[PDB]
Parts: sequence; C-alpha cells; structure tokens
Amino acid sequence: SITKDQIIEAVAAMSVMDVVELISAMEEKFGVSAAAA
Amino acid sequence: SITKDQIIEAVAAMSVMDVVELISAMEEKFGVSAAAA
Repeated sequence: SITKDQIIEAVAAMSVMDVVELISAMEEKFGVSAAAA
Repeated sequence: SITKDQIIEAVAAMSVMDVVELISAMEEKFGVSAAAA
C-alpha cells in the first residue's frame, strides 16, 4: 500500500524540521528549487 | 530502513506525473500555498 496518500500521512508523522530536510534533499537532488525557496 | 534519504530515492522511483499529484496533494492537505510556494 504505497499510495500517494499513504505518503502524505508520512510527512504528517514527522516534525516540520524533519520535513524541511527531506524537501531540501529533493530540492537539490531533483534540482527543482524555483518556487519561493 | 525508513530513513529520509530512503524516501528520496522513493520520489525518484516514481513517475513525474505521480510526483506531481503527490506534491499537489500535500500542497492542499498541509495547505502550504503561499502564492507559488
């Protein structure tokens, strides 16, 4: 059960800070940081 | 091994579209909409 929603609840499982790091990683990885960074 | 990094490769494992829906999901859920943010 690896649904998109299932992932949502994952982000709502950790702290905001922990999510900042996650998103930050993707930002650099996928190099898609062009939206009010 | 539910590490942040492990999740990174997860977002790079799915299709762009699937990722679009995801991002869009959280966007609404967490309502993190700050004028194109």
